[PDB]
Amino acid sequence: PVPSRARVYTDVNTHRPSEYWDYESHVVEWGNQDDYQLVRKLGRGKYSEVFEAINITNNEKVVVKILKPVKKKKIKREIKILENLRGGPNIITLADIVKDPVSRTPALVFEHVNNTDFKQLYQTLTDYDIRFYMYEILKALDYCHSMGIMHRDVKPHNVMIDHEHRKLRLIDWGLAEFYHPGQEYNVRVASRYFKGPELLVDYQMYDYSLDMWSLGCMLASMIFRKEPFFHGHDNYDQLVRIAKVLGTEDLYDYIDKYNIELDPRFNDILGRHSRKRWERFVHSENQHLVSPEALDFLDKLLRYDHQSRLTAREAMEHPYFYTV
Amino acid sequence: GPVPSRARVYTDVNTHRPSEYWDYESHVVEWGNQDDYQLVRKLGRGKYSEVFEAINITNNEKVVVKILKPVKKKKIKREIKILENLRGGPNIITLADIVKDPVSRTPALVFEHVNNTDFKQLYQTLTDYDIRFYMYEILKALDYCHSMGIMHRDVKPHNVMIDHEHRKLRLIDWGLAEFYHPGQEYNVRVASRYFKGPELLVDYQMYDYSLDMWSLGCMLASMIFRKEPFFHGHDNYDQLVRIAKVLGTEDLYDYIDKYNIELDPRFNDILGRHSRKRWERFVHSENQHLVSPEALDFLDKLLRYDHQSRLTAREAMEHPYFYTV
Ligand SMILES: O=P(O)(O)O[C@H]1[C@H](OP(=O)(O)O)[C@@H](OP(=O)(O)O)[C@H](OP(=O)(O)O)[C@@H](OP(=O)(O)O)[C@H]1OP(=O)(O)O
Ligand SMILES: Nc1ncnc2c1ncn2[C@@H]1O[C@H](COP(=O)(O)OP(=O)(O)O)[C@@H](O)[C@H]1O
Ligand SMILES: Nc1ncnc2c1ncn2[C@@H]1O[C@H](COP(=O)(O)OP(=O)(O)O)[C@@H](O)[C@H]1O
Ligand SMILES: CCc1ccccc1-c1ccc(CN)cc1Cl
Ligand SMILES: CCc1ccccc1-c1ccc(CN)cc1Cl
Ligand SMILES: CCc1ccccc1-c1ccc(CN)cc1Cl
Ligand SMILES: [Mg+2]
Ligand SMILES: [Mg+2]
Ligand SMILES: [Mg+2]
Ligand SMILES: [Mg+2]
Ligand SMILES: [Mg+2]
Repeated sequence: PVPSRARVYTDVNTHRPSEYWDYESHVVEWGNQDDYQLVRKLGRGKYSEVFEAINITNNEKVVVKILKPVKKKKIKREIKILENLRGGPNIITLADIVKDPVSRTPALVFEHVNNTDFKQLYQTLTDYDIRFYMYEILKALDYCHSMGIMHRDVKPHNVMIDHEHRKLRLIDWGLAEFYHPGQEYNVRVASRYFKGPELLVDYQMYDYSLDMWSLGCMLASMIFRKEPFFHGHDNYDQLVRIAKVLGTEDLYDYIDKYNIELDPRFNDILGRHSRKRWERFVHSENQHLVSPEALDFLDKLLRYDHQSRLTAREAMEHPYFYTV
Repeated sequence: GPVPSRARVYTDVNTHRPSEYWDYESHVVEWGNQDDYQLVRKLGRGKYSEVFEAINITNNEKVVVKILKPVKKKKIKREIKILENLRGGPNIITLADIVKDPVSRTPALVFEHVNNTDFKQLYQTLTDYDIRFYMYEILKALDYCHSMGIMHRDVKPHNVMIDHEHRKLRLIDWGLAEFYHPGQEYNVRVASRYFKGPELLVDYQMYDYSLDMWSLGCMLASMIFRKEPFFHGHDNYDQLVRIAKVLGTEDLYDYIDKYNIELDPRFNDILGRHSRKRWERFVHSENQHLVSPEALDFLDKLLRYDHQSRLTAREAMEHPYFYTV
């Protein structure tokens, strides 16, 4: 395959000392759990059990993410990344790192966000509200990309939003990685519906632009009221769902440009598809959330060619956000 | 008999935890593979061990192998359990592995390597700021082990590794450390002579975490006054007389009366009568750059006969001596 590198913040980690990005060598100092009293279960994801808790030393409400048995390397990476980004705009704040004394179980302690329900937001959000939130996510992405980090798991479940206080926080940094120009990354990241074409065709030299694809999938689902937008039933099918909208001509153009070897499992399922106009997804139930600016912005994020997508900074300058 | 005492902080942490946490006799130790380690050179040799620098040949990383001398199996299990409980704590040495010699069956503890700066070479280069910085790093380790229900009981410069170039500090040698259980009577034959608190020297067995705060005070006094050790006893009885020559005998009798302590008759002819000395009397031209009103006030609050009257590690961290760190 042909090499590629990010168009923005390409060398931010190259110019920083090993202490910044070498998470394997990072020294983690675990706090005592006793400061925290667990209140109730909040969530339960792929590699954790999340609890609402009270820090009994200051009466402050927190969230305790009890980590499931995984590679110690992965826990160190999530901790190092959270420490590097701590205080960044709309980045969840890691407050403490604790281990259960008796069971020796790692747990991350975060600021509590009173998260408004996904299906609840889906119905009440206005055209201005969507623009405002997208802009808040873009602030978090431009910041972590500027700090030489790719989230690699951008999706609605990893975006906490307190509507009453208009607060948004990008969470779940467990799949996040440091960007190094020319590095070949694992493509088994992100959640199926939000996976970039680069991941599905097994192109390993990807960058921050992967996050911009995932963000495009989120915007399309909100404006069109179709969740998820690209509804694959497996990883191979996921690319077919993408091809049914963007077309197969631009898909072959993409794989030819990067000299990508397409897996033979795509032989009988990909077919031939024309590019669809974004205007075809507009209906009576969603027309109040769609506009020429929204469609133009969406078209600029949902591109096969990861180099052709808007960067988080270019996205912030788009006419879609002039009202925010 | 003697009046009972208990720690003012973290009193009941072990009482509220299951036996698995503090019952080290029942702890199941799993021995690793010795062949992963190749010994490089001798680093140290204490009362209980021969310590070697080693290479972990599976990852080319430097480690330290502490080969343990013939001692009670109970003591080895205790050190292993405490180290496992404290693993990952701030400035606590990390136990990386536990191994056995396949032939002699000698146990050995494998630790993270610290590139320890020579104490004599450190003694002259350290500034007032460096002393405050390293004292704060030791306090982080002590507040942590005390919060985990453990007393270190051997706090001294030789058990504090400092890699000065990286400003890295590790509290090591947990071989004498014990679990704190309120009301328990402990062996007073712990710590090294110069760092032994008055409770140990008057044979008051119901001591706690505050013993570590006295030892820390001895270390601070030796650094800011450039006098090592600060209390230079020639034996355990004389060690108390050295303390009494500084803190005075009036406060010593006040301490033993408060706890109804029976003073051993061997103190009859050696203790004498001594006035309390002002801390300002130990200030000289060679050490005045390391001394300040805040340093003397902090020192005065750690070096108290009454173990309950001493600052806890957490109160020490809030002291005006640490505002610049
Ligand atoms: O090193 P120095 O500054 O000279 O002082 C010390 C100190 O004496 P002072 O406190 O009276 O200055 C020690 O005496 P004590 O503290 O025990 O009373 C003495 O220790 P010894 O009693 O073991 O001699 C030690 O000697 P050394 O450094 O050899 O241990 C001696 O130093 P001098 O050797 O110069 O007297
Ligand atoms: N800071 C937080 N505030 C409120 N709820 C949270 C917070 N962090 C996580 N949660 C909840 O816990 C769930 C799982 O957390 P997450 O970090 O995504 O773990 P996982 O890696 O297992 O997906 C989230 O989807 C959310 O509902
Ligand atoms: N992690 C370490 N890194 C570097 N040197 C060490 C380390 N642990 C011990 N040493 C050296 O070995 C000596 C003896 O170690 P220690 O644990 O204190 O054993 P003992 O109980 O016999 O005193 C120390 O005083 C120090 O010089
Ligand atoms: C549906 C994607 C989206 C696009 C634009 C604005 C908000 C969102 C959004 C909706 C719900 C949730 C639920 N935690 C999270 C988010 Cl980020
Ligand atoms: C004779 C030294 C020793 C004492 C106790 C436990 C283990 C060891 C030990 C033996 C052999 C080797 C070589 N790979 C390495 C080690 Cl560390
Ligand atoms: C002399 C005690 C002290 C007080 C304040 C700061 C540093 C120290 C100190 C000096 C040397 C050594 C040797 N490993 C260790 C330590 Cl901890
Ligand atoms: Mg998640
Ligand atoms: Mg999270
Ligand atoms: Mg020692
Ligand atoms: Mg040790
Ligand atoms: Mg020992």
